[PDB]
Amino acid sequence: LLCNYRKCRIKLSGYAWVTACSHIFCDQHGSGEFSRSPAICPACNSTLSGKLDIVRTELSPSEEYKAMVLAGLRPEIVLDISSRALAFWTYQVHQERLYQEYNFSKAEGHLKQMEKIYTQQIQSKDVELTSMKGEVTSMKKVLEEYKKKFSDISEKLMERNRQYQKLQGLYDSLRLR
Amino acid sequence: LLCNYRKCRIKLSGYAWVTACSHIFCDQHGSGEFSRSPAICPACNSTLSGKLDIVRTELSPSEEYKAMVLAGLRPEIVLDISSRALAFWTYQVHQERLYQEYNFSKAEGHLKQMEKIYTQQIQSKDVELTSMKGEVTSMKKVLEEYKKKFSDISEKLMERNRQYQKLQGLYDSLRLR
Amino acid sequence: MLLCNYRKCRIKLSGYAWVTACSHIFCDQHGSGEFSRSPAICPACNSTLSGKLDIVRTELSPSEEYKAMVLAGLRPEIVLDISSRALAFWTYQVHQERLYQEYNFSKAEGHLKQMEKIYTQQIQSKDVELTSMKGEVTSMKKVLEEYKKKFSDISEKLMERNRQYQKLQGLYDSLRLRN
Amino acid sequence: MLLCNYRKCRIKLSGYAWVTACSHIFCDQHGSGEFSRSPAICPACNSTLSGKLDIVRTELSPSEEYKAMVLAGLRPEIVLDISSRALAFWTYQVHQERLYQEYNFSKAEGHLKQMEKIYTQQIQSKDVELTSMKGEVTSMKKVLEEYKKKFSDISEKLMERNRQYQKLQGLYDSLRLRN
Ligand SMILES: [Zn+2]
Ligand SMILES: [Zn+2]
Ligand SMILES: [Zn+2]
Ligand SMILES: [Zn+2]
Ligand SMILES: [Zn+2]
Ligand SMILES: [Zn+2]
Ligand SMILES: [Zn+2]
Ligand SMILES: [Zn+2]
Repeated sequence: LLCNYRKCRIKLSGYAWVTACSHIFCDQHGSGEFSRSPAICPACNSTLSGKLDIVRTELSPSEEYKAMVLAGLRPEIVLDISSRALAFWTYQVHQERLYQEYNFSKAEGHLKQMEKIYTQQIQSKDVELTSMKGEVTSMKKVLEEYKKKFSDISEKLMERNRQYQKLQGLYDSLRLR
Repeated sequence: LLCNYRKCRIKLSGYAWVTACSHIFCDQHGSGEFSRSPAICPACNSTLSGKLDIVRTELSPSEEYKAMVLAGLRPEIVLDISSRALAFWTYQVHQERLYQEYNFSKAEGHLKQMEKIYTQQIQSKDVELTSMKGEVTSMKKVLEEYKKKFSDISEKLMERNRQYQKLQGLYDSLRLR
Repeated sequence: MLLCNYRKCRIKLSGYAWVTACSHIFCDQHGSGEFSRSPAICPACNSTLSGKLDIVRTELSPSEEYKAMVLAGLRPEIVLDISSRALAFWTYQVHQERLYQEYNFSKAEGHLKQMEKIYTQQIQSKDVELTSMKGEVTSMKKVLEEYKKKFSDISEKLMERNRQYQKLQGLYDSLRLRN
Repeated sequence: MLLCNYRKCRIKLSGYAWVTACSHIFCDQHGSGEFSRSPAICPACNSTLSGKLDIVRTELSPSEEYKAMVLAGLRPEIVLDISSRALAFWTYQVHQERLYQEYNFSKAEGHLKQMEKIYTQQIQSKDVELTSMKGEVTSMKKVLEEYKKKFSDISEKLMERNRQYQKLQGLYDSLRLRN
């Protein structure tokens, strides 16, 4: 068994506090909670007021106690008590199973949300890369055109140089005369 | 159930005293015997010294007690307790059956002794009857013998009378003389 | 521990037994004779059993493997329910035996008290016959004493007659002597 | 409520199931297939089963008549022993199911943490690619400015050379004027 206090859920050995609302708590939490005049079950918040609604029970009873607790009772009474005890145990097992299923469901939900956040950033990261790739291609095309303009300007510069040199020779020839 | 005190053997309801030696007693006998520091079980004379060797148990437990006495225990423990309680009940039933068989045997023994005495008194009186009948037969034999003697005496009487008459006639004849 | 519910059998049941939905159990011989028919009549209470499960041929000392597997896999609620019904059958059989024994004890006590009345009355009767014989013996004694007294008186009369005859003889003899 | 002990089935068991002496239960389909073999091996624990009562096809929803009659006639000690073994089987199935669930939860937690590590590494890769694009964008801007500024400077030198050509042309015209 495990403590039905949500923050403890520790394996129960020795002394435990059992409630009429089918809950069981460890010795420390049971003593602290079920010794107060206002007694509220920490699990289901049920208002327990009766004397037998709360019992401090040993989970490993001695041989003599087991041999004498139900001695003298009719078989119907013994069967009824055994039925109620096993009903308590099955309820505790069912609650533990539901708690584990809930935790597994929470883990699956966390994984799906994590995948959603990651995929949202995937699509964001791909768009930034594609946008930068498009900008780089546009700028490289502009650089290609400007280099072509550079080739034309250098050709005009060399052509002007040769025409300038031709005028140099004509000027020098007329100056010498 | 019945009180294991021999002189009580009353149906047990409400409160009873149960022993580790598989015996149960009524409230009055249980309290009286189990208030002694030197307390010995009246049924089997077992030396009881332990705490759980003596329990005052309610034979009609409340619903809340039945739902909480074994609440929290493992199914194996509950099975063990139920097994020992049913073992106690079967032992008590078996002892009651043996007691009833013992009472039937005692009744059979009393009947056989009753026939035994009755037959003896018949035989004694039958011999008395036979002795009286034998005496009566002897009386009848004596009666017949005396009747025969009476007849003989009557014959002697008539013979004497006739002789007396004949001598009377002779006397009368000599009277004429 | 159990007994055949047939009234004239009441034999201890071991090995195979036949259990009925009528809360009755019989030995193998009674069950085989009666519980092989499609319509089943309970030998104890004559109830008409017709269902398949109304009659079961069960071993009373089951093997360990059978005990471990017959209810294996069933939920605890089902197992408790089956145990409760099985114990209900056992208590019903125990109650029947207990009531039968108590009724027999009551019958024995009534027979015992009737025998006490019968024996005492027969003893009182036998005392009457003893008194009857005693009265007869007294009557015989009285009659015999009466006859003895009658004989004694007649004998006395006879002897007196004898003395009278002797006296007459003497008178006659003296009378003869005179003449 | 129970589940087939075959690992690839684990289906909720209702109606008929196959129970083993080694404390395992399987669905009708897997039980029929496995336990029709002469070499029949329990798929859960690989135990070699050979006995008769090691294999039972049990109904998980027994009729009321069956529940009232299956254990009828047995002693209370026998019924208690059967109940103990049946509850022992149920607790074993619950314990094995609990261990399986705990193992799967541990595996799920480990896989979840591994996916978080993998996702962060993939994000780290994309951040590296983003920095690579940042570096090339800076390179394009540096190339753009350097090339255009050098291109503009060469154009300015061309215009200065053209104006110097005009100056020489004017001086040549003046030299022509004098002659
Ligand atoms: Zn706690
Ligand atoms: Zn509660
Ligand atoms: Zn008493
Ligand atoms: Zn005792
Ligand atoms: Zn019947
Ligand atoms: Zn019979
Ligand atoms: Zn399966
Ligand atoms: Zn197995």
